[PDB]
Amino acid sequence: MISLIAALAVDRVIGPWNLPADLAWFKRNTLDKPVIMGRHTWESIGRPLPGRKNIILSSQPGTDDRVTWVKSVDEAIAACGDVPEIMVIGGGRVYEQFLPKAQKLYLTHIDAEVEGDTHFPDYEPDDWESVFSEFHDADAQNSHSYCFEILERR
Ligand SMILES: [Cl-]
Ligand SMILES: [Cl-]
Ligand SMILES: [Cl-]
Repeated sequence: MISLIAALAVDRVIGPWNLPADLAWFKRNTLDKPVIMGRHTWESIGRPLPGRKNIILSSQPGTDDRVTWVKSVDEAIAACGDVPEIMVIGGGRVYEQFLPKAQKLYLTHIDAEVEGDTHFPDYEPDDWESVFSEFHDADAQNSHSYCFEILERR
């Protein structure tokens, strides 16, 4: 099953905030699963995320034997093997091209106004069912209130 995970400020902007809570949610959901990423998230991460196979969806070749470089969506998939779930962690372009094959979304809705270049693709309500939502306040550690939600494609 293909699943997307993303943190969204208002307007579903993905790109400011300091959310340790969002990061332990991200970790708990991708640990021990393949994670499909875009070349820029790669360069911004800079090294393999531990505990996951890293597969990079890029047009030019890789320069890193530590991960899997894939030229397309179907090769992404194929590179993953026989696992119950594949996590799409981002790009905007990546999320856009995987949406149509996704069955689950894991979103962090951060109450925060921002001016960014990228958006999460628009998913359609009559298409997903919200099976989970959990609301949190800003705190000693997390600068903004946030909510965790999971949607399954109905
Ligand atoms: Cl760990
Ligand atoms: Cl949300
Ligand atoms: Cl919500």
